[PDB]
Amino acid sequence: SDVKAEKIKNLFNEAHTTGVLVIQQGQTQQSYGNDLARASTEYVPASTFDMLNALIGLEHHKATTTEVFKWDGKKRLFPEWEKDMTLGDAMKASAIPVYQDLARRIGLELMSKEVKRVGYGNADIGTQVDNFWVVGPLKITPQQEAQFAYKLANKTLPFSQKVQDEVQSMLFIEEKNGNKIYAKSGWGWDVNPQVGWLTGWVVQPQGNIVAFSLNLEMKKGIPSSVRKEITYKSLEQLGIL
Ligand SMILES: *C(=O)[C@@H]([C@@H]1NC(C(=O)O)=C(S[C@@H]2CN[C@H](CNS(N)(=O)=O)C2)[C@@H]1C)[C@@H](C)O
Repeated sequence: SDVKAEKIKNLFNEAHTTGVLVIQQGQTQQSYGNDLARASTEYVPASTFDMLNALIGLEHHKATTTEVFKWDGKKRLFPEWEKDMTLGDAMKASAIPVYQDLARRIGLELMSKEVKRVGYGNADIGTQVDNFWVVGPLKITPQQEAQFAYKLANKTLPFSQKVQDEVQSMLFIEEKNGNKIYAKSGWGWDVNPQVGWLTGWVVQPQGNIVAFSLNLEMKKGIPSSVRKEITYKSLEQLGIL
């Protein structure tokens, strides 16, 4: 237990940054890493907000799981985004232009109501429906992200079963040794310091759900791939994977 925690602390150290990993099983959360105080600190959710954006958009018939969001031909931050996408394609790619489109369809009034009804982080979306989850004012703690993931995994969020099922399917990564992994990454590259997320859950073979939220400082020039590496190795050290 002490030896498991020390090994996870050293994963963050050897990436030359500070980070926390929150684990939820049942109604119990545990924090690991080299800055445990991050667990209860508010950060912009960045692309992790896509999960709630998708729930709200599908619940209120603003979009479907099959409709294609056409690329308008304008240069995007990543060349990989420069293509026609479904919501699920955009979830996997974290293609924010698709989720900005969806946010505008929802509109500020409905988005504010739904974020408050769910109780997501500080539940403050300010005045711009297509600019609140990357540079503020919306903030959320890793503890709150892990709790949100656990509820989505169990379909106990206050949305239809149908829409929670559809958003789970968008977040599915892989089955590994009988374990099903669901995850959304985030990188708030435009706040100082920068924030990196990986929020999701494991379904273990007998059906036990282990929710997690990794939150770390995205140092200048840090490999974006390190968020997934630290998460998977940490879950392995904990005997979750
Ligand atoms: C959302 O937070 C942000 C997205 N999110 C991500 C992200 O990966 O979390 C990016 S980076 C872009 C998409 N994924 C590629 C990196 N994959 S990996 N395996 O980590 O190396 C490149 C982007 C900044 C929105 C707000 O832009």
